[PDB]
Amino acid sequence: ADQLTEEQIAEFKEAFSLFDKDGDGTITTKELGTVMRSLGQNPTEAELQDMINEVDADGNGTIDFPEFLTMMARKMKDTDSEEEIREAFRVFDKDGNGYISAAELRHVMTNLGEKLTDEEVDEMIREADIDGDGQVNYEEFVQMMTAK
Ligand SMILES: NCCCCCCNS(=O)(=O)c1cccc2c(Cl)cccc12
Ligand SMILES: NCCCCCCNS(=O)(=O)c1cccc2c(Cl)cccc12
Ligand SMILES: [Ca+2]
Ligand SMILES: [Ca+2]
Ligand SMILES: [Ca+2]
Ligand SMILES: [Ca+2]
Repeated sequence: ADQLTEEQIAEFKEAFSLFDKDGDGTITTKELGTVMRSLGQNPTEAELQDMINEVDADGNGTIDFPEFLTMMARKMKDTDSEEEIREAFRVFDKDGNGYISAAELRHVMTNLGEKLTDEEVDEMIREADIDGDGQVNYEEFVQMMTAK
């Protein structure tokens, strides 16, 4: 069905090196500490150890390369891809940001051959903006069009 590409593994390899900040090869609680404090978090060495227990299937207090890739190579996120929401995002995203804005929608309805006033477009993006609000993304379009 789908063909995996070495590109994915390279992605997990870039994040791995970004975490280890001491040339070690293994991610400890100290290195990870600076990994969460340099991004946007201020937890502690104790709570951190707890977040490491789930990323440790041996009992060593650290993570290796086969555990970091086997954990993030499975799921990590959710990006449904169907022939329906695929063409839709391809026609609503002509700038590149990869997001549908109330403005673009206005220029898309007039091109197809219809006539919607700014009031109709803004109200539309609002009914589909359940988690974005102000902007829409892939997931939103997949959960706004399909619904029992
Ligand atoms: N979670 C968003 C902020 C960080 C983004 C980069 C890291 N992304 S992550 O949160 O998936 C992640 C990466 C590497 C080690 C982790 C350990 Cl030891 C525990 C929990 C998550 C970990
Ligand atoms: N290959 C299948 C393509 C299916 C396209 C369906 C388009 N369905 S739609 O015209 O109702 C529509 C288009 C673009 C954005 C929308 C937002 Cl943000 C909210 C509500 C409706 C939206
Ligand atoms: Ca190290
Ligand atoms: Ca381990
Ligand atoms: Ca766009
Ligand atoms: Ca939204």
